[PDB]
Amino acid sequence: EQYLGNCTAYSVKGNKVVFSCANNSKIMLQLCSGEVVKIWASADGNFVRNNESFAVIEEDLGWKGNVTVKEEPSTYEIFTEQLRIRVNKAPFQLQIFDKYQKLLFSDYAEKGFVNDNGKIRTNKVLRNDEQFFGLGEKSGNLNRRGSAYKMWNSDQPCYGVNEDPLYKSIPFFMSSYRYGIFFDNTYKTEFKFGSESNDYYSFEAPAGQMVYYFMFGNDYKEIIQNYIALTGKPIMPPKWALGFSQCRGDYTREDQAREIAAEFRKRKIPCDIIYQDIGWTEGLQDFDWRKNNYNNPKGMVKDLSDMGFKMIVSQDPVISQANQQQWKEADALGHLVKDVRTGKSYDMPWPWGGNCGVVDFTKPEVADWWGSYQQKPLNDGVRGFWTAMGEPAWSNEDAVDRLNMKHHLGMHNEIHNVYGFTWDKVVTEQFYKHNPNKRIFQMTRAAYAGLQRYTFGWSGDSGNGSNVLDGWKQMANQIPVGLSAGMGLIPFWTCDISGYCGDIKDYDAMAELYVRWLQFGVFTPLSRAHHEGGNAVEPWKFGTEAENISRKSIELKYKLFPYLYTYAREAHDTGLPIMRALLLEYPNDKETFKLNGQFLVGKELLVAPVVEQGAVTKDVYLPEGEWIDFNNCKTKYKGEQWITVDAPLNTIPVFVKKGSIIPQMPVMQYIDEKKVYPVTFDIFPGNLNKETSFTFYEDDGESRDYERDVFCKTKITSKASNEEIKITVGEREYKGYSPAGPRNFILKIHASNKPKDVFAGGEKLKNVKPHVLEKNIEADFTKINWSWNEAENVISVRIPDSGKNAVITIKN
Ligand SMILES: OC[C@H]1O[C@H](OC[C@H]2O[C@H](OC[C@H]3O[C@H](O)[C@H](O)[C@@H](O)[C@@H]3O)[C@H](O)[C@@H](O)[C@@H]2O)[C@H](O)[C@@H](O)[C@@H]1O
Repeated sequence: EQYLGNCTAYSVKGNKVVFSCANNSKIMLQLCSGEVVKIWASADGNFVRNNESFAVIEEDLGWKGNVTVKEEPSTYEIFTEQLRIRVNKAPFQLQIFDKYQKLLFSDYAEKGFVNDNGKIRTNKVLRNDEQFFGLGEKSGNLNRRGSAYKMWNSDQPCYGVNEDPLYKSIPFFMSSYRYGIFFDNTYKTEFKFGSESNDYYSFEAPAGQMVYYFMFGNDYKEIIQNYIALTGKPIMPPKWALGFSQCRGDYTREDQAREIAAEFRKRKIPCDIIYQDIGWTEGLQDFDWRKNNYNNPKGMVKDLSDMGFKMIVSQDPVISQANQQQWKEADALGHLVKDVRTGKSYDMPWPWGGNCGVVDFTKPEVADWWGSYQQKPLNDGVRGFWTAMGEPAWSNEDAVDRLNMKHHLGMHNEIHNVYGFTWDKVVTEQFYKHNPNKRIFQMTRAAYAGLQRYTFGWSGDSGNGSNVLDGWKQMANQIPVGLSAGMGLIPFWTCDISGYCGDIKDYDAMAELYVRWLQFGVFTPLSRAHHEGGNAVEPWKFGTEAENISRKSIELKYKLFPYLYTYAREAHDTGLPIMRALLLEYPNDKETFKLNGQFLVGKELLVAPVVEQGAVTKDVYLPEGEWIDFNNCKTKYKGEQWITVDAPLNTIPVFVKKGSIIPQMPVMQYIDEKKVYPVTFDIFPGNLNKETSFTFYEDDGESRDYERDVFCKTKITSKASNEEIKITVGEREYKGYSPAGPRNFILKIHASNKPKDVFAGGEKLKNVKPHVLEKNIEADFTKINWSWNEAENVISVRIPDSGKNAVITIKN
């Protein structure tokens, strides 16, 4: 095996510096910004790759001018505003320090880059206290330190608590030393975080180029901001995607869709999306509504739409050979992935429809061809897709025959991990082309880094297939799977609520596990119940107790829509997931590295779902601050401690941070059932002299105008001083979208005692009964008054949403 060895010279080309080392080897450092360094180590010095990055869309992160290199007798030095770089000459070693000269990131000995006949590896010093997070949608504990992980998009049904690899490959990790690494290679990469030795960690590939990006941040938020500068801002879903969604393996019929739609509405269980699974289509993959299964598909979609339901349909990436018309068409056009042994279309087995052709979404002409096929259901009013089985399915590491696949852009060993990625990109591109100024809904199984530009995600076929009742630990692991997916830029994520696997032979016995799965599930952005085949898992199937609890779980998510939607926008702007590992908000608190049983939803809410069988309590770690029970709003706790709370079956432990302001809407059966509604702001005043706020984001929820910053925002501020609370409703920040109106705001200030008076500006407001404050809340927009509820300990202040600044002063 070959190392860089001694560096004899350097050359600068603008923001790029190339160091020449032993036997034609070279290494480039490229300053994308003061914080982000592109590093390319090359065994032969040529700096070419078979394919340019599929993930990186921007390398200019604002670096100005040339890289300045200072030569010393035994080292070279490069300074940026945030970094100090030391390059040892003999032998080549790269070391990166922060501006205070603390070491962040160092090559291990002489083995910083290792080449062995095309196998490429990077070895880095591993510090005793260095922890690691990320690598996308992967199982096990949040903290990756001590374990090894592989990138090979795999199809592992009913996967275990530690199964790896899974369906997606996002080679972006973060270190507790406050940098991220994105290893910009699509082959079967492997990451070993001290799993081989305590002295070093490594990342490697069997082929391709050693190209990786070092992304410094002063915290994890900055690292993620740097990552989306490189790989793109997340697209937002249509607003209605943040409701509740329902699926089943057999959701492939008009009669059943009509039956289920009616049942949801009759039982007043809110729901926005009815999915259809893969059997909806006449064959793989013609996008024709199966004739026996749908009498009037247009009518169905419209009738469901009139009831507030949107429909999302499945697609697989293959054409069945039995689908003779489409297969022959595809094969004759050269649109199928080839077999290098024959030069002909690769002959792929598939679990349904017989052997198939794998559609080559890396071939440019395939895009418009697929686009025209997939548009058919969209012309009937379907709102998007779930793209399943793009690993491709049935192509795990041991299925070595797949390596014979030859795609337009390369061989399968290179293209496997971007097969689904390039498919998903086509789906979204073609959607944009044929459906003007509309947000796509796409939710995918297989993916690569950068997916956030095109698609959302779900965690595939989870749960226990031998006995559905034994899936508790698998359900529990969906917490860190989802948080890790979030850190890998899947902010719009869900899992199969109930799991995918296991026949439900006894609905009474399954009720507890279902209820807990849904309680967790409603705090995932794309909350979707689904199950294999004919195993019905709608929220009323588990008896009345479970139904009532599940209705309430779902109702809580709907009430929180304006809160959640504000964080959906924040995902677009900053890359931060809605579901946040506590470490993202409390990076200095090392206890957060251990937390696999709880998470933040945005910044204000801490959710700690019960995921243990028979449990009626929950252990919860509270980070810095003070924390209030969001269910009752009365019980308060000090931060930086472990507590145990009562958590019976009907209860989700949720806490609100003291100081928070939470926008909410009334219960509705689907998003926008009421196109205009009063917005309540639940305000939990912070400590004396501490100003807090929430910026309530709104936009049209459907178009791409938000990508051009067409929206409005309303900032609500709270600040307590001596026997006084000031609540400010900020002047509406108008950027080309006017909110639904006219409407009222209700400021709901949580307080121990009824105050003396409440003022709006200089003017004293009228105290009235709760009933009077509530009267004509959706019809009269001229009343400004306040009320007290002693039972709830809440001051309500009614005020029209005029769009103007208003200062509400509460005299304690
Ligand atoms: O011809 C056999 C069969 O074909 C269709 O059903 C296929 C299949 O559909 C569901 O499973 C699809 C499944 O794909 C991946 O695993 C995803 O990850 C899952 O989310 C997704 O549900 C169903 O669950 C299976 O039971 C079913 O075999 C027709 O619909 C069938 O009528 C027909 O028998």
